[PDB]
Formats: sequence, structure tokens, C-alpha cells
Amino acid sequence: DAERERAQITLASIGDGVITADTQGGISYLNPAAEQMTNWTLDKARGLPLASLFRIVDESEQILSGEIDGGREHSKLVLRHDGSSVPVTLVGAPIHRGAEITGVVLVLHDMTRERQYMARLSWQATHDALTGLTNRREFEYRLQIALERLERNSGRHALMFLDLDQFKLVNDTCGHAAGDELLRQVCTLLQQGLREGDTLARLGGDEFGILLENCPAEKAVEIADHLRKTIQDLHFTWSGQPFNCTVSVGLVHLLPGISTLEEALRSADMACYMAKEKGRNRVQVFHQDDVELSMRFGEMTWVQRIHLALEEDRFSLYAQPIVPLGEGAEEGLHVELLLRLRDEGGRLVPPLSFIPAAERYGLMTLIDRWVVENAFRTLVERAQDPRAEPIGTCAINLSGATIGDESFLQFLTELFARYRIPPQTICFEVTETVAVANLASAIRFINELKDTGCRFSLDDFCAGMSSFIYLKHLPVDYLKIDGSFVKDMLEDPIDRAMVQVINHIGHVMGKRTIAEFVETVEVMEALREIGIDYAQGLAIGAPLPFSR
Amino acid sequence: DAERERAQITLASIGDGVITADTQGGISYLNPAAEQMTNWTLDKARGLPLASLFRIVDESEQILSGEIDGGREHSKLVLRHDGSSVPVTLVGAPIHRGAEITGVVLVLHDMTRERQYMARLSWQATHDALTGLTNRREFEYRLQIALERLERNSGRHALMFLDLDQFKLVNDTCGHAAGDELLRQVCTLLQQGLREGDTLARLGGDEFGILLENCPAEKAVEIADHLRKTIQDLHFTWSGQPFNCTVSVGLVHLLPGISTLEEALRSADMACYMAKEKGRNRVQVFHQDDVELSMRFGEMTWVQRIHLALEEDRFSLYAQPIVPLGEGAEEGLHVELLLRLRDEGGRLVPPLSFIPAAERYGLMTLIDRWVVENAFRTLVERAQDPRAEPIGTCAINLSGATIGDESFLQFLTELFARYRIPPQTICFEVTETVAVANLASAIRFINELKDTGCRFSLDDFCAGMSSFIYLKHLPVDYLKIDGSFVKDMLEDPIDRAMVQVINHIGHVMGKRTIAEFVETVEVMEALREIGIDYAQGLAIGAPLPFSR
Ligand SMILES: Nc1nc2c(ncn2[C@@H]2O[C@H](COP(=O)(O)OP(=O)(O)OP(=O)(O)O)[C@@H](O)[C@H]2O)c(=O)[nH]1
Ligand SMILES: Nc1nc2c(ncn2[C@@H]2O[C@H](COP(=O)(O)OP(=O)(O)OP(=O)(O)O)[C@@H](O)[C@H]2O)c(=O)[nH]1
Ligand SMILES: [Mg+2]
Ligand SMILES: [Mg+2]
Repeated sequence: DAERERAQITLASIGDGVITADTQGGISYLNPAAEQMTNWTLDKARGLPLASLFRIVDESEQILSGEIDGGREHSKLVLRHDGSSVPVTLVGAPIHRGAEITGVVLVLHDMTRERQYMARLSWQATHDALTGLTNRREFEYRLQIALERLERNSGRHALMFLDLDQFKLVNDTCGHAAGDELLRQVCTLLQQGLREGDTLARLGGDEFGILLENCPAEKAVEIADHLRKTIQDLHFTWSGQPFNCTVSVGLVHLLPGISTLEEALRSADMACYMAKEKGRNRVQVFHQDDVELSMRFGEMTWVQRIHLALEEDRFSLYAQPIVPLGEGAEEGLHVELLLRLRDEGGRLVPPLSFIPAAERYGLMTLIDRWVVENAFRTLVERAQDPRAEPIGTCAINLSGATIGDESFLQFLTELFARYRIPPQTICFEVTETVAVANLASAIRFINELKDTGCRFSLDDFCAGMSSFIYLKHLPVDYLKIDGSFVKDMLEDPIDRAMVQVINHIGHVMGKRTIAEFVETVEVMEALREIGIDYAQGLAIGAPLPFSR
Repeated sequence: DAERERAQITLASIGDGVITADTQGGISYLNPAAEQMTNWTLDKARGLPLASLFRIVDESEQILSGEIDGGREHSKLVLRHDGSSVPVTLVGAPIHRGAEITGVVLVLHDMTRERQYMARLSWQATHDALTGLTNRREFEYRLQIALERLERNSGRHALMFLDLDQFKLVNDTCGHAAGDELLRQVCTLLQQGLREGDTLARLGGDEFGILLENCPAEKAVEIADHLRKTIQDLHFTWSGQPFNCTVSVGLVHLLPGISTLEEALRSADMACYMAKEKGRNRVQVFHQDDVELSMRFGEMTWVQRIHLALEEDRFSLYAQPIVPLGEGAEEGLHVELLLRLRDEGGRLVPPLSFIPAAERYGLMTLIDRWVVENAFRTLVERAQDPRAEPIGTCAINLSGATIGDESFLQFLTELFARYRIPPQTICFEVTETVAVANLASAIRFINELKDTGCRFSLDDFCAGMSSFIYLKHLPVDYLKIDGSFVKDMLEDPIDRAMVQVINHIGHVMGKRTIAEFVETVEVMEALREIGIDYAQGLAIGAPLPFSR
């Protein structure tokens, strides 16, 4: 028929190598990308078997009909025995007549070409890969421009910071895949709610940035409260399970030519934080005095609260085990230390009820110094018993305020001399987020501590070319997979794949891998098969009191 | 016909959204990816015009028939007026009957899906994006494994470092595109030359790594000299123009369980460097004494050579102008300082004849201290004339040895007090390579110097998600496009695109862009249209004597 002409132009427009072959291997179709990949033209390869022209090997075939579908991409090579190797990502699907398997369709994507996608790189550098919206880079650029521009700067602009409430709930409850969907759904609503000219970005985490150029004060607040309402009305559900999605909005009225970029960003931050501190699901319009006096008050309140607790011995330490998944590995006892705070009545205070405030008001060095001192102190008390399970690894999480703290090493040195805890026994922890936020200091800190003889771990680790590049510079011993990826590993094929990639590249880069949120033995066995070195979760052991 | 069944399964296996429409817009085909992208099924969209179902807008159509082909990818959005926006990279080709334009074929790739390609990320993290071979990460991993492995460690291994000779020649002569082809061609020969089990990687630049596990000493050297010969016999040509490709090989015989990874890498480096220092196109087998005594001798030779030159006033400084491309921009005179060395006879010494040796033997701090001192000294002498063209920017290149030098800032402070040159007038330069090689120190150095009031530039800048991520951490004022990209900008569509992306993302990140190797006004006008802030090259001004 004349359909061949239509299909051939479509098949030739596709940049990916398309190969169609009969059930027995004989070639039926090769598009120009397949021809260039295999070094064989269709006219010289038609009817001839696949294996006799080129090889689709691995790194040292009929499986497609069985189980190796086109759902997932498979890393193969194209060994052509002339011009040799071409690295691909294969996808295969059977060809049917109607319950009669007649052939095979192969979609082959050339890994060498990825470097040539200039529009893709450019897009990526200015947009969030998940949500599709502009990123922090592009947003801050557009915000700066709105203020510095010579033209079209007649009226005032409106900066908004919209942060999702209890977004960690969604991730720790269902997993990372669920949280990504919610983010994508939150994205579509804020898209529908804004007009052309308005700039909407994901600034990181569950935080979005909205810019309304040349829009009045009353109009600006009206839009914010409406967007707040539309997210409140979002009936988000994950595999039946419904979630109450809510947002905390921080609004700032801007002036082009007067108000600086860093002043604008910081003002929207205090207002967003204040809407949270004021109970969540609220819009907090920044006022230079009215919404600033509460920051001075909040600092005073928390200085008193953190110091009282410390003085009143209400902070305590818990220990959760980390165990080797490797068959034959014994080692010393590995525990991760976790902080707990009890109020004046004597009941446990949730983490979000004081860590965000202590972090905001620079009270984290205090707590980290108390944690480290009382961990070493406990280890001495625990050692008084000879029968006691000796701790080979005691992991402690440090904040960004500590990573940057010049006086921490002298304090740690002093602590070592006082409690005689071997440095080797201690494993300091920093999140991927905290490390990158203070990159030059993190590198400097990790190396100084490693010289002392301490180990280091990188927490809440995501996979990407960025995170793996940051990993080259961060000399940590362990890599800890974010729990959200482990939570639905066995239910979501991308989260399972994420775990596998974090593991492989983590092993490639000389790191030992740890999986958190291993709540069942099914998850434990899955991680063991993959190759994960350590497991932590409710299937391993629950957090138990450590300190007295 | 029954061809529809064959084509539909192929079209459904493609992950990219395929849209086929008539010349007048009416839809003919949508694959499941196109249906999911546009929110419209083919059964409910067949015959109906494109524009009336969804919109393929931009960020604020018939052009395809004219000029906007499927050769280059175009960044568009898919505004569907229901579930709103989907960010794509469009490619379009006309549909013919035979010189009769009947319709249009659109290949739409969803930018949101890029995050889900796990096999692609994993491949990327373990392989060079250009050459397709394993990267430094994977190679060092495999090398470590060869040494640390409990099993299959019977015999000895062979580490090889193959570095292309005068590879900068190919790039500065033809451009980056030519050099990439040569690298890809060098890759295919080393592929054909090695057997299954042998590990071949691009370790960076024009340097390749080869590992021959459980291969005798005599066999190991035999393979190296053969590979050296096959590259010598490579008749490389770029658009008619032939190039004599040659390689300098450094070989090390390894022992699993004794010889460490860093000892192995360093030994292959000294042997490769020695084959270069010994005249290039040679294989230098590392010998612990015989090929180590020459490193002590070479250090002695160069300490004497660099100090003599300094003592004998044979080092001089040249100045090359940098000019604004922006229409209306005047500014002060911008010059880039370049070092030159004259031998004992009085004739100019090529850069490769002393900078590789001075860099190898730690003599770069010396030269950088002489350059900076004599630049400030010249600026005072030049200022004695009131008529003199005042220099608003004087750019000086600093080495990795300087970026890491703790005593440089006190020396610079002293120089400032002695020659009273305004810090603002000085622009320090570091290559992307040097910055990343010493990342924590570069960041620390750039910020300390910026506080003094100096400007900073990032040289030989490549584009990628890695380089743009490194750029977030490096607070430089200017970004300098690598000349190799500018050389064939007007002849190669990818190098033109590279220039455009380096520019856009450089402007996004608050940097001012500079293009080097602007040898013609055609290149100058091209860069001006793109948006480049500054131009440097033989169309602007040639390097002229600066120092006396
Ligand atoms: N699924 C997913 N989760 C992410 C992503 N980026 C960050 N997160 C998670 O988002 C959460 C952000 O937590 P927070 O905003 O600090 O805390 P919260 O639970 O929302 O509580 P509030 O203080 O009320 O904001 C963490 O659990 C992160 O691991 C992403 O791209 N995808
Ligand atoms: N086209 C291209 N050029 C690259 C790439 N990576 C690095 N280069 C260039 O490769 C060159 C490496 O130069 P060198 O090896 O130090 O110098 P050389 O000219 O080969 O001289 P020798 O000292 O004999 O090795 C520089 O011009 C780099 O800019 C790449 O991926 N593609
Ligand atoms: Mg939140
Ligand atoms: Mg070279």
C-alpha cells in the first residue's frame, strides 16, 4: 500500500534506532538510525538473521518472547564486528497477528547521542526535572530581572513562597513515588490558578515560588489565598488512601530598583516560616515591622526553650541498630543515635515541633554539642559492664551550623580526651541537602574529621548526575538511601530502580550502602538480593533508650 | 492492509509522543504517548484540527512547511486547556506523496520523563558521554577491584595511560567537533585492539586508561606498542584536512594484594609523562628506580631552568584586548595577560615546552607570583603617561598550585600596598578543570579574593549539568567559552548550539560571557546576535607586548 511512505517518514524522524525482525531473527525493518547503528542497510540486511549481521551482547537473545519486555530499558552494547561497539538502552516488545507471535520490535537508544541534545540540557538547567516548572536558577534570574530591568518596571511585584504542609507524611507513609505525584498534582493546580506572565517554580523540596509582576497589593494577596484554598480542596489519593494536602504561603510586595534579590528571598522565607509557626494552612503577608518583631520574639522564645530543656535534662538519646545484609559479615554493634525531647509534663515532643525552630534560630550547634557529649558519656557508662554488647559504630547526625562551625573540632578533640572514645567508633552523618548547601565547608569538615579517624555518612541520598558528581568531592564512608525510596520499593518499579542505581554507583564510588525504613523482611531480602550492605528499620530493630 | 498492526505496535513501543496530521492541521495519528500527552484519544481526535484540541505554544505553527525541520530539537510546551502544560522538545518533518506535501509528522519528547530513565543515569555515571567507554569512576573501581579481589588474582595486571599528542592542535585548528571525532576514532581503534576482559576507559581530556588483568609482562608491553602503532597508522582527516595522530603510552606492571590504587595511578602517570618528556610517540614501561630517577633529575633540571629565566629577565608579559559586543557599552580597556619565555639565544619558547614541566614539578606558584608582580609593576610604569589608555580590567590566569596556596593572599595584599593597583581593576582566571580538581579550595579562594574587591573568570568552560552545577558553587563574574567551540561555530550546528547554551545558562546564573578565538568579524557578528558580552581573538586584537 501507500501507508509505507507515511510510516517510513515517521520511522526516519525518530532519532532512536528501530529494528523489526521475524520470530526467528530475520530482519524486516531498520530505520536510518538502526542502519547507522548496525553498519548495515535494510536492502543488504532484509531476510538475513540478526545474530549473523551484528551482536546485541552485554559487558564481559530470544528472552524477549519470555520475560524482558519494553516496560523497562535494558543496557546492552551493539558489537558489529567491523566498526565495533555502540552503547544502547534496549526496549523490546513482541509483534502479534492476534494471539500469534509473528515477530519482534526493538527500540535502541544510542547513549553517545545524549551529549548532543542541546535543547534538552538547556531546558534541564532552567527547569525542575520532576514538576517541569522553572527551577531556583531560572526563578532567581527572573526575580532579579523583575527588580533590575530598565523597561516595564511601572508598578509593584509579588513574591510568594508556598510550602506544602506535612509533605514528609506522604513520603514516609506511601513512599517517594506518591510524594512526586502529589508535587506534580500541586504543580497543575498552581498552573491553572496563575495567568500568562506569572512565574511559577519549584524552588526545592515541597517549596514553590510564585512571582506576579506589575500586580497590585490587594490583587496579590487575593490570588495567594485562592491558591491556598484550591490546594486545601485538592482531594489527593494514593492507591485508595486519601491525603489532606495543605499549603503555607509567604507573600512579599516588591519594588523594582529598590528592593534587592537576597532581601526579597529572605522576606518571603520569614513570612512563609511565620505562616507555619502560626499553625499552617495560612497566608502571611510580610510587613517590615509587624512580620519581623515575631522573628525577634521567636528567637527569644526558642533560646529560652532550648536552654531550659538542656538545663532540665529533658533531652535524651535513643539508639536504633544498623545490621550487615552481607552473608558472613559479623562486625561490632552498629547503632544510629536519635534525639528526643520531653516537655515539662514529661511527654515526648514531635521532631517538627522544635528542630525547624532550633535550625531557624541557630540553636543546632548547642543540641549537636549536647548530643555528641552525652553519646560519649553514655558509651563510658555502658562500658562499665563487661558483659555489655560493645559498640563498633555509633552514628551521630550533625547540622549545617556544625559543619560550618570552626570551633567544633577543638570541642570534639576535648571530648575525645575526656571520654577516651576511639574516633574510629564514631560515624558522623550529614544530609545530601546540608552538604551541598555548605559545599566547600562540608568537604573541609569531612576531611578534617576523617584525619581524626572518624567515619562519615551521607544521609537522605537521591540519585542523579548532580548527586553522584557532589559525591566525588564528599569523602564519606557510607551512603544512606532515603527511606522514601525503600518504602514502596516492592510496589513501584522506579523506586526499586532508584535503590539499585544508588547502590551500584555508591559501590562504584567506593562507598558502603545503607537502606533505611526496612519495615519488613520482604524489603530486607529484596535489598540483600540487590547488594545493599546495611539495613535499618522496624524489621531490624526499633529505637530503644540509649542515654540514662 | 495488515501493515497497520505492525506499525501500531512499533509506534506504541516508542516512548516519545508521535503526532501525524494533515497539511491543514487535522489529526491522522496519535500513539499512546501522544494521547497521554495531549489528553485526547485518536478515536475522539481523528479529523479534528490540532489547534482546536491542544496548543503547542512557547513561554510568554505552520512554520514547519517553511523552515523549522526535524534536524534540531525545539523547546515548546503542550498547553491542553484541561490538565494544562507538558514541557516538550519538538521535532517536525513534512510528509510527502512525491514532491506533494500531504501532511506533517511531529516527534514530541516529554522532559518530565527524563528523570525516570534509570538505566540511562546508571550508564552515564559509569561511562564517558562522548566516547561511550567507561569513565574515571568505573575504571578506578575496576582497577581497585583487580587489586583487592579475593578470587581470580593469580597473575599480574597491566595499567596503561595513553595520551594523544598535540590534541590541542586539532581543536584550535578545526574546532571542538573535529577533536571529538578524532577521540571517537581513537576509541574505535583501541576497542578493536583489545580483547574481552580488557578494560578501556576515557580518563579525561585526550587521555585513555587500559587495564589488562592476568596478562604477562612481555605480553603487556607488546599490546601497548601495537596500539601505539595502530594510532600512528590512523589517517585522520577533517573535511579534507589530514592530521598526524600520535599517542604517548605509560605502562605499569601490577600486583594484586600489594600495589595500591593511588600508587598504580601515579606510576602510570609518571611513565606516560616520561614518554612525552622523552619526545612523544613512545611507550615508557615504569621501572621503580630507572623510571623514577628521571623524575628527580627532571625536577632538578626545571628548578634550574625556571629560576635562571626569572633571574635573567627572560620572562615577559603580553596583553590581548577583550571588547564589549553590547551596542552602547564603552567601559575601560580590558586586556588579558599572557606569559612568554625567551631562551638563552633570545627566541620565544612554545607554551608546551615549559608549562607542563613547571606544572608537574610545582614551579607554577613562582611564575604566578612573577606574573602578578610584573603586571602591577607594568600598570604603574604605564600610568606615568597621562595620555595612556587607562586599563579598566587586567585579566591574569592562576594555576591550581596558586588556588591552593595559603600564602598567596598575604602576597597579593603586599603587592596591592606596594603598587597601589585598585583590586577592582584585576580579574583572576582559573580553568573549569583547575577549579573542579581543587573544588573546596577554589570556592574558598574565589570568595576571599572577591572580598578583597577582585573579579574572577572561569576559563575553558564546557556546558553540561555537571559544569552548570559546579558553576552554582563558583562565584565568578565572567564565564569564558572554550575557543574550540567558537572555532567552528559557523560550520558545526552542535558547536553553535553549545555557544548559545553556555551563553544563556551563563546569563541565567548571573555571569557575563566572553568568547575567545573570535578570528573573524563573521564569528563576532554571530556571537553578538546570540548575546555574548565580550569577544577576544584576532578580529579584536592580537597579543601585543605589555611588560618592558
Ligand atoms: N517525593 C519527593 N520528596 C521530596 C523531594 N524533594 C524533597 N522531598 C521530601 O520532602 C520532604 C520535605 O520536608 P519538609 O517540608 O521539611 O517537612 P514537612 O513534612 O512538609 O513539614 P512542614 O515543616 O510543615 O513543611 C522531605 O521528606 C524530603 O525528603 C522530591 O523531589 N520528591
Ligand atoms: N574536542 C574535545 N576536546 C577536549 C575534550 N576534553 C578536553 N579537550 C581538549 O583536549 C586538549 C588536551 O590538551 P593536552 O593533552 O593537555 O595537550 P596536547 O596538545 O595534547 O599536548 P601533549 O602535552 O603532547 O599531550 C585541550 O585542548 C582540551 O581543551 C573533549 O571532550 N572534546
Ligand atoms: Mg513543607
Ligand atoms: Mg595530550
